[PDB]
Amino acid sequence: THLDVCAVVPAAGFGRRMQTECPKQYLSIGNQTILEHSVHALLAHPRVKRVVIAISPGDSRFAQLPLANHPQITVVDGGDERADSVLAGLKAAGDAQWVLVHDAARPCLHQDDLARLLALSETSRTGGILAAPVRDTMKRAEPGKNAIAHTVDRNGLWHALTPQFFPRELLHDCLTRALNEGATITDEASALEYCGFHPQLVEGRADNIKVTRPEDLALAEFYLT
Amino acid sequence: THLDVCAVVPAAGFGRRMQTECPKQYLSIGNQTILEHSVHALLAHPRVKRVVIAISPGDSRFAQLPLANHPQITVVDGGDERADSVLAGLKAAGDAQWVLVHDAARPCLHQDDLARLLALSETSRTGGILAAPVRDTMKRAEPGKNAIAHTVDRNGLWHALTPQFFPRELLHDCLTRALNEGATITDEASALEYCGFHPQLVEGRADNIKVTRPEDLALAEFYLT
Ligand SMILES: C[C@](O)(CO)[C@H](O)COP(=O)(O)OP(=O)(O)OC[C@H]1O[C@@H](n2ccc(N)nc2=O)[C@H](O)[C@@H]1O
Ligand SMILES: C[C@](O)(CO)[C@H](O)COP(=O)(O)OP(=O)(O)OC[C@H]1O[C@@H](n2ccc(N)nc2=O)[C@H](O)[C@@H]1O
Ligand SMILES: [Mg+2]
Ligand SMILES: [Mg+2]
Repeated sequence: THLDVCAVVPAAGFGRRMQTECPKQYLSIGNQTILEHSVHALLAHPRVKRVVIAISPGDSRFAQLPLANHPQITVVDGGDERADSVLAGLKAAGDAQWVLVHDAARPCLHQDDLARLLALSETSRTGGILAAPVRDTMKRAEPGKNAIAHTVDRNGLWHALTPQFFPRELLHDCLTRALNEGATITDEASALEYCGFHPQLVEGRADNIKVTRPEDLALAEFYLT
Repeated sequence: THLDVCAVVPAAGFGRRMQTECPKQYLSIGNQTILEHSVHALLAHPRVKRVVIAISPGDSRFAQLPLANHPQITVVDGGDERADSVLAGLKAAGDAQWVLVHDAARPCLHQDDLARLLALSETSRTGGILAAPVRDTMKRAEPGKNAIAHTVDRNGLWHALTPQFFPRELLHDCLTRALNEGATITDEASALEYCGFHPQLVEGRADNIKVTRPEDLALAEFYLT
């Protein structure tokens, strides 16, 4: 039972950066929706016993997918921001000791990256995330201007990706505390950070992209080909 | 003569992150090398009168390209690091008032992005660069560990791309000074920054990628399709 993992997939975003009245997670690549691609990647690993998917209360396309009746899938309503949807998913996680949180919008997840992340439960007490090294020179803009303030050192700088793997109750409590104290939480690692922890960085493939913009769809298809 | 622009293309990298004994800039996409794609993008704009390409002293494939005999192209030897190759190119720029520096490895440059960058000479005294907003949550790693120190705010954070457009002598002098004082210079904007300036950020397409890794080739082809 120690190895059992519960997954949480925040998929309640309206994605108004997609322009289309059709959510990005519901767009299709091959014979499946982006959401299904993401969920099947998690279900592909033996340890992932359950997947909790958080959707919008006004979401009516989920019930029309094969996942709707899957014995390992549980559906709950998400919240205003990603962190809220993730929290609602965590509350239905169960007794699982460890939780995997993965964006519905990242359908290109490979099994090797996933297995390497999952190994953290046997070598870590706080958990970690998949991540990709920064390549371009990075620039910090001036507060209210489109001019360069200074360069941000790309060395030691990483792109946070998902899944993000953490002990269930610890993540639950850190996220609740951060949100209650009105902190800025853009991922799960951010919640552990707010509570004083420092999650591990597990290098994953950079082709594990997030589909948010219209063009992202085409690119995601390319990678899945 | 005020509008005349000289371009500098650093292409002296051995690219040992490509694995192949064949430099990334010399790989082919369609009926052309990556280098030719990059150079033609600059030559496509009327203002770009000359292009100085910096290559490795041991580079023997350049002379076998059609660009070798192009009336607008000048070839010089590059240096140990990118900043050195760029400096050598600048010394052969001529009397051009403004210089455009573009990585040989970024063949997906679009004309609209280029024209918007070039407009800076009529609205700026210091210049600017093409850049793309950061999307993922960013993480700063701990000095000697693969653990997260803290999150780096993605708001106001940009991916520096190229071309980078600056007054010729100013760039020349700032780069010389920075290099002499042993500063870290990963792009041209960094040199103006070292001398106290703050270049403008011009949003460009994120598909204007840099080909450094083996897989980058395939992706670049996709974008050029
Ligand atoms: C977690 C990271 O991938 C780490 O780089 C990013 O911080 C996510 O950044 P992001 O701006 O939150 O990205 P988005 O594409 O808007 O959202 C990622 C996932 O959160 C979900 N989401 C977003 C807002 C919301 N109220 N409920 C949600 O369930 C989206 O449906 C999507 O599957
Ligand atoms: C300028 C930026 O694109 C801004 O994001 C990056 O800072 C460049 O970062 P980078 O690590 O320098 O990237 P690379 O792919 O190794 O180099 C970009 C360009 O510099 C050239 N280059 C590199 C090293 C060297 N001694 N001479 C060169 O002329 C390469 O040939 C390539 O066309
Ligand atoms: Mg959002
Ligand atoms: Mg280099």
